[PDB]
Amino acid sequence: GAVTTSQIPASEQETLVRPKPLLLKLLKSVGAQKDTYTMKEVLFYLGQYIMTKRLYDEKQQHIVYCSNDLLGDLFGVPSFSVKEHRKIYTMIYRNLVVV
Ligand SMILES: CC(C)(C)S(=O)(=O)C[C@H](C1CC1)N1C(=O)[C@](C)(Cc2ccc(C(=O)O)cn2)O[C@H](c2cccc(Cl)c2)[C@H]1c1ccc(Cl)cc1
Repeated sequence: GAVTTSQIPASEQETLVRPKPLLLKLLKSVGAQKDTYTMKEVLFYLGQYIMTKRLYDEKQQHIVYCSNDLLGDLFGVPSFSVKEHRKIYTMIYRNLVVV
């Protein structure tokens, strides 16, 4: 129910957040059953989502294409690198309240 990364301080990935309605629906579409999460939890579910709807079928280039997927609207970008973790958190932050 969680994924952490070496690029973000360990404590930041425990930050408690309430996803805004769109982020929440994405989380809930892949099993999430609550409204309040830690950032590492959100990242886990977003990761699941990204892979259920095949937004990242090509693993060897580390790009998630999402221009015409909900994730694209959530992030407001057509695509992004899965290696650029700070940016991902940045984009996620916009779509939630920090408890
Ligand atoms: C199945 C896995 C391997 C458990 S996963 O982590 O859920 C897979 C997804 C994949 C859809 C893009 N994903 C990743 O593959 C990679 C890049 C795999 C990875 C994890 C850790 C480290 C490290 O600590 O150095 C390096 N690489 O991680 C993406 C990730 C994970 C946690 C936070 C962020 Cl911001 C990104 C992470 C990811 C990227 C984007 C989002 Cl929105 C969510 C998760």
